[PDB]
Amino acid sequence: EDPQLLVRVRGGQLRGIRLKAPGGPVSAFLGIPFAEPPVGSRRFMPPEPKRPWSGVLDATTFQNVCYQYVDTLYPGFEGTEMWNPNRELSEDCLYLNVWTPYPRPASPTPVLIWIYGGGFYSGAASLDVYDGRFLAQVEGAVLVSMNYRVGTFGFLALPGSREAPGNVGLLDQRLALQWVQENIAAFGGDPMSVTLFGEAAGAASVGMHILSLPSRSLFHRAVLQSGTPNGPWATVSAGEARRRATLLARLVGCNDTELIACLRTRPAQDLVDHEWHVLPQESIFRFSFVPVVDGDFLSDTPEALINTGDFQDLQVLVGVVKDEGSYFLVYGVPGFSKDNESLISRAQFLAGVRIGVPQASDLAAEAVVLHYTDWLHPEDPTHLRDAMSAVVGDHNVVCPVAQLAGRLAAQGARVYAYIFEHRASTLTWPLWMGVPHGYEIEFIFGLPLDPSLNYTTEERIFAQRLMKYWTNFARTGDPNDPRDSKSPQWPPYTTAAQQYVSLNLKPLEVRRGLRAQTCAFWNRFLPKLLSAT
Amino acid sequence: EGREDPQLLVRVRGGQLRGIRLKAPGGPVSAFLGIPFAEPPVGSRRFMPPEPKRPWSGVLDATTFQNVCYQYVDTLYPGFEGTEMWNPNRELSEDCLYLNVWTPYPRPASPTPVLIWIYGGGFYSGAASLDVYDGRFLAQVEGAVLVSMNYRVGTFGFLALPGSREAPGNVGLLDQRLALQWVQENIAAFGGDPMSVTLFGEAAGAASVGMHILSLPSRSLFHRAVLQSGTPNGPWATVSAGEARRRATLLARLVGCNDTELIACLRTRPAQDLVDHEWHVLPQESIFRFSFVPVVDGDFLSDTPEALINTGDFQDLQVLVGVVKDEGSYFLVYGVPGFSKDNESLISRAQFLAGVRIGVPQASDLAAEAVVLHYTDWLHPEDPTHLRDAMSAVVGDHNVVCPVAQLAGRLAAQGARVYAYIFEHRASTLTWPLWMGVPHGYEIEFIFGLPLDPSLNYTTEERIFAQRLMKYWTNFARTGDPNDPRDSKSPQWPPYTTAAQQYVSLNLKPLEVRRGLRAQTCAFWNRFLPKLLSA
Ligand SMILES: *[C@@H]1O[C@H](CO[C@@H]2O[C@@H](C)[C@@H](O)[C@@H](O)[C@@H]2O)[C@@H](O)[C@H](O)[C@H]1NC(C)=O
Ligand SMILES: *[C@@H]1O[C@H](CO)[C@@H](O)[C@H](O)[C@H]1NC(C)=O
Ligand SMILES: CC(=O)SCC[N+](C)(C)C
Ligand SMILES: CC(=O)SCC[N+](C)(C)C
Ligand SMILES: CC(=O)SCC[N+](C)(C)C
Ligand SMILES: CC(=O)SCC[N+](C)(C)C
Ligand SMILES: CC(=O)SCC[N+](C)(C)C
Repeated sequence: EDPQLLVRVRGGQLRGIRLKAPGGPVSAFLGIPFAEPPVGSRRFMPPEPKRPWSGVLDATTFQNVCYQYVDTLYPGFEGTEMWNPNRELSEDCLYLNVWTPYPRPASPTPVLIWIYGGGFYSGAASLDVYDGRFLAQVEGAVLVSMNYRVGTFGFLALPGSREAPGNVGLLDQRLALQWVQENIAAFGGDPMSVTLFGEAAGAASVGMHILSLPSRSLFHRAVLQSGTPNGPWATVSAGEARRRATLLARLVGCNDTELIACLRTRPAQDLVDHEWHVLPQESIFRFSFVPVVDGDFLSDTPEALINTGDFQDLQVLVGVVKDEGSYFLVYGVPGFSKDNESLISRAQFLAGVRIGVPQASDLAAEAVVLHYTDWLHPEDPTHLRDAMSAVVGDHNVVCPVAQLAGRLAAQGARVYAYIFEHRASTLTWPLWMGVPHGYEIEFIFGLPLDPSLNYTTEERIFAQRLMKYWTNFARTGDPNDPRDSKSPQWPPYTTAAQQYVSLNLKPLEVRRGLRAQTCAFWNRFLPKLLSAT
Repeated sequence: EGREDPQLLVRVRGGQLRGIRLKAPGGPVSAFLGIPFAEPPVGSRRFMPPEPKRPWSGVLDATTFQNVCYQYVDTLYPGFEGTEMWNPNRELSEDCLYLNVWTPYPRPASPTPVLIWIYGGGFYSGAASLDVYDGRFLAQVEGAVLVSMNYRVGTFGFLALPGSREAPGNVGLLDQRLALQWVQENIAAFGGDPMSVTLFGEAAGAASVGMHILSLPSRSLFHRAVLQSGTPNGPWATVSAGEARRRATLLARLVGCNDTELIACLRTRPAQDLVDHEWHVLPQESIFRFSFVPVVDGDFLSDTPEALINTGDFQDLQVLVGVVKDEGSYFLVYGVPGFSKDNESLISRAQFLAGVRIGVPQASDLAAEAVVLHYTDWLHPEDPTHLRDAMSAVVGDHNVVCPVAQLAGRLAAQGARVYAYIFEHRASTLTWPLWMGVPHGYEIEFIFGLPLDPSLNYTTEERIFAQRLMKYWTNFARTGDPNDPRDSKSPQWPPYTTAAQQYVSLNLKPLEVRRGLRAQTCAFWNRFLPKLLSA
């Protein structure tokens, strides 16, 4: 019995497992329950705290993945399968994972809490790219990650109902945050220094905790990688959530109480089978069951909340990858595939814009096409393919990020911004997709430090830099190395200078203006257009 | 005759003329100035098409410039060369339909290609007698026969009650056409070749050239065309029949006046009364807009210039078109609060938004916002230097650059041989402030070769630059190709096409080929704003 692997938390005793990182051992406590299983009558309901347990709970293995849609586009292909569930699916999935140094920290250590993405319809804390051991071992970090409910199970809402009030997957996340405040000190973690970080829907989730008062007492800093609470996909209105839940019920053969009661009888896969059938248009980067503007978790729209919020005591790190949109094009836009160059016609570009900007009117779509066409090369398939990616990336991630960065800065927050421009040497998606959505994560988590994974020496050195920025941010709210001189420093993002950095194999380079002209199109003009028309 | 210079006596259809020997720097040229080409359009003839001049008896003295057509005279900056150089330099009169001819001295012995100049001035002003339109350098140095005519401007040239007999519209264009007919019949008497006539003009003169391209009876009267900083299409060069009628009717009311009865009453008014009220009829507070301009009458213009350039067959056409670096800047001090020639005109964002309503006067609120958003530098949205320069760009692009881009594209797509330039040299002697850059009109003095006159104080490099330009323009006149058929060593000027969109920089440096005439921004003005308009 290794006493470093025995911890007493409020619910009882746990036994962890010693894992081997390249530089040495780490302690892992995996599959720790933070809620009562949300099964049976508890489906669609807020999470309840986990009851205490007898004896020593085995926390040596990852628990089940929350029940979800499994991707089938490219069976056996690593680029898609690396995101698919890697443990059995179950509604009984409300567990979290903690990595710490071995031996455990002698003094209170800054905590990083990871919230995974997956469109609010997928994801798991057990994926290889979210492996917290490198950060634990190399940077001495205490790293936590939780499973939260996704799809109908996490986000189906009949707003105003007792039995399906909405946003319960976010409440799962919050309960895990409360768990950390109550228990993380037992692992050597510092509850007075907690940094949330996440990517895509996970980043949107972090943003929602920034915008919801009860969460604000549970953390001190935030990192939003490639996602935001504002923007076209992260939230729905109460009316649209109700429509979707009501249509789904209809499709599976089902007064809110009666409707929700019948949905609770349905096998989990019956719900998932119809998950994608309730979206209002044919689209990409759109997800059926997402956080809802309920007037409770979210007191108003994220747009409203970011415009009027006071963010003076907040430090935030935000950014994007170079090719945010490319991934999504193979899931809906004719002409696109991983298995060829996806050189498209102008006709295919105009068709794709309707799918990539599915809420756009004819005129708005026309403006998108006119803005993104290179009028020197208006029919060039390479330009048109790359423009399609840009439209989807900018509409869904880059311009929402720019908007958030600007508002948070204007309203007193300390903001740092980046663009991530390095394509992993071992990437299995084609060259044309560039640096796609999701492919900074393996570097931030430090995977290239494992020589068995076949990254280059330069990628290992780059990962070590990134882990340092992130953990320095965790320690101080400033990603710069506190001892260590050398220009260039990473300056805060401001509305005046709009400074951000490129994260690639070259030294930090400071740039100004995050797609400034194009995001003015999306953030200023298109709103004026559809409010008038 | 008997004691006079025998090399200056010429007969035309209306009778005998006596010209004058002028000194150009390289030698003598012949000038026949103030030749009448129409009956004076006075009295009962006001607003009416021109009638051919009746023959005269004896020798007509053609040694001086004739009257300038009655027009508004700029008072913005009294005494200032930058404005006064465009003001009338002879007596204002409605008796003004005269033309000028310059030729080598002695006159050429074999038929010589002819260049015909049509001046600009917003269709409300201008004169063929201005110093910058002096044909002596082209005639002396390039051996050109150069012709320039006065044409009626303002109400006198362009007031229309469409469908009426007494004020049918477009009479200033008909004045131009009659001068072109005069050249066909008479220019051989001077050694000019009626089978090689090239029209060239700037601003409204360029617009006029374009309307001759688009009007059937003009097409037999010339062979090639040059449009400098102006087009027949675009927001200022034409009005609809209904708008012309509205303006004519309002003007009549303002001066105290059934179309016959209305026009009869307008014919009783002093010319100056019409001039004094002509600015009062524009529908908005605006710049780069003019009250009395060509009308889409279904006659001279059978359809809008837009329609005609979209459907026309221009296979037999060769055209040279282009713009200066700062088309808009001039106009800002005539209407946009915050702008002046006597300070740097650094403006606020508020003054930029206000300016956009004045510079894009027909724009709805949404379109104006589209413009502001496009032209704002979102890295420096409040910087007064960028805002000033953006105000200029808005007005230049909207009114000249994007209309030219549109014209060059349609013409090339529909069979024309098109050559395109941007002129980027600022005259060393320019009296307008530096912030205005290379303003509208300030290429002309170089095309006409004024720097060849040492008394004018241009630089040596400016002289060499002028000589190149005159070569380009005259080579184009001669052959439909501005390139020298000898000189393969000099860089070549490629035709503008829709595929490659090539055009050249005209400056002190050897020709540089560039691609795309404001391609992205002109997509906004020419493809997006029109689609917005439809709803
Ligand atoms: C630039 O000038 C604009 C026009 O005002 C005229 O010129 C200036 C220099 C004054 O002498 C004034 O009396 C004239 O009427 C002004 O609107 C503008 O404010 C001036 N720019 C600045 C701030 O110096
Ligand atoms: C040319 O320069 C001289 C000498 O300074 C000056 O007197 C004359 O007025 C200038 N000529 C012109 C055309 O301005
Ligand atoms: C199951 C997986 O994560 S695939 C491994 C891809 N990686 C080593 C480049 C992150
Ligand atoms: C709890 C564990 O260690 S699972 C195996 C994870 N690995 C594939 C990244 C090594
Ligand atoms: C494209 C998607 O929405 S899922 C892919 C996995 N990821 C989002 C977590 C990176
Ligand atoms: C009356 C005039 O033309 S003054 C301008 C003279 N300049 C064009 C040679 C500078
Ligand atoms: C409407 C005007 O711009 S008048 C200025 C003189 N110019 C046009 C002939 C150069």
